[PDB]
Amino acid sequence: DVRQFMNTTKAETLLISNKSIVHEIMFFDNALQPKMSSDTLALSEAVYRTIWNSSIITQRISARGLMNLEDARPPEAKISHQSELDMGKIDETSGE
Amino acid sequence: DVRQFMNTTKAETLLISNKSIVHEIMFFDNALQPKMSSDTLALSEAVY
Repeated sequence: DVRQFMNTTKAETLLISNKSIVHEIMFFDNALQPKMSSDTLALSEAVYRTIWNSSIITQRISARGLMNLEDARPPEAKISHQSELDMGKIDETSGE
Repeated sequence: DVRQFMNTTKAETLLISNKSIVHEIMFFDNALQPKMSSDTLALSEAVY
């Protein structure tokens, strides 16, 4: 949400805390970057980042990106896992 | 000048003339078309 992505905490504060308070951090994804028009001059200065999640933080991502950057499947788009679209019978006694 | 390119004469008039009058015609070039962003859906109908 490049329009509405904040920068909540600078790292100078993740080293000052009572070790028992959970911060909240806003990660920004851009893996589905369109390849801009073949007119713009390539950039000259990049963007930095400091924090890095040490483990997996994506269990609640059903789908990432509905685009078509080349009018086909974007080579890193993620459709949902077949596990979450199962409709099996129920034991007629206790739902479940 | 896609912004300011007219369409002066339709061909139905280049066949009606006294053979001695010079028309003026505006040709439009676009050979240096940028290849637009790899996001837009390819077009469906061309230009004649």
